[PDB]
Amino acid sequence: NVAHGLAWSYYIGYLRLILPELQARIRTYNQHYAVSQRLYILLPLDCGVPDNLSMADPNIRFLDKLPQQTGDRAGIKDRVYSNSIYELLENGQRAGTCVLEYATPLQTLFAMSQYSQAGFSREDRLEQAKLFCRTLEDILADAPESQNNCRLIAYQEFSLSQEVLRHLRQE
Amino acid sequence: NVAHGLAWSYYIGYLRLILPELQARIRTYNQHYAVSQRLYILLPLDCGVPDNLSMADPNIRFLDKLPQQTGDRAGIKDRVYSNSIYELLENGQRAGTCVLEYATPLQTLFAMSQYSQAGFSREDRLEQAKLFCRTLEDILADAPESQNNCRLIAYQEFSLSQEVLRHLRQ
Ligand SMILES: Nc1nc2c(ncn2[C@@H]2O[C@@H]3COP(=O)(O)O[C@H]4[C@@H](O)[C@H](n5cnc6c(=O)[nH]c(N)nc65)O[C@@H]4COP(=O)(O)O[C@H]3[C@H]2O)c(=O)[nH]1
Repeated sequence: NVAHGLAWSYYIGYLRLILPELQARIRTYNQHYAVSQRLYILLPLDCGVPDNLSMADPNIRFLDKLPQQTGDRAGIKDRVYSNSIYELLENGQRAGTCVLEYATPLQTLFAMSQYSQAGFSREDRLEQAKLFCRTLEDILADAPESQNNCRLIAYQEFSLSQEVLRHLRQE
Repeated sequence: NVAHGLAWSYYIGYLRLILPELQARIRTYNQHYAVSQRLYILLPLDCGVPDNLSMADPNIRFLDKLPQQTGDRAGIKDRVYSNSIYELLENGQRAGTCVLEYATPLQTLFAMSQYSQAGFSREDRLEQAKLFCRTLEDILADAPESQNNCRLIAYQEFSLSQEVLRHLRQ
């Protein structure tokens, strides 16, 4: 079972650290340059994770980078954590701005697919994706750092933008 | 068992992406500003991974940051990848300079030992450490990216400085 460890490292190595200081980073960018106060993580269950968000959906267009977050991490002095802000256009009109990004471990699960000495097969990507989404939301349920600082966007394959709009419109 | 997947994550999400551009980054630092041409990966099997190499061994001293590496990954525009270069003093005398860092997954295995939903338990974090290093060693052996662009340093506790210096000498 690979997805279990990837969900935990994703929380132990990233979410536990940037979420407590995310609200302050969004606040700092709003005063200098109306993004919502939440990190939205795309987790396609197909694990079709492209590197460019605009390449996946034309409606999803990059807006600007969040103020970097630094920190000494495992012998790396001032390791920079980067978060990208995106605006979502529907029918040529922007309807929401947010800090949007994919769940990178899913990209890793998709690539681990191809290799020979990977644990899981190439036909178990989907259940691994389903196992990652369940384990992450299980962790973020009992996680004291996730004080409604992020929301999980899980879907199966289409309009990605309006799935994103559905959640931000909720806020 | 979790140590197998995080060795694959360490290789797929980091090493396979930075090792190919490692020597070009060391050469840039060297000409514009005597750093080694390999990335040194400390692998403490105790799993006691501190955030500051400073404090684990005073002789290991942080001097400068390697030139950044950026790239678009998983929807983050130009994601920053940071590497730190250290000086290692031997009896008050600098003996080597290299890009030195810990294996972050080992720090995560230690942290997960505490959490209940994590598969392994406290007693198991040591076996996972050696298991992570083994898996990473097998992956690098068949890794086209690993043109010996990095060296793994496994050590069970003491002078970390010496353990590092032994390898750099060779
Ligand atoms: N959006 C975003 N997400 C982040 C960032 N840093 C970590 N994450 C997420 O958290 C996972 C685990 O991070 P890790 O514990 O540092 O475990 C990392 C770490 O050990 C190594 N690594 C990744 N990036 C860097 C880096 O910039 N510097 C160093 N020294 N190591 C890195 O590779 C492992 C796996 O990397 P990933 O596949 O990327 O998997 C990463 C990624 O999904 C970030 O700056 N931005």
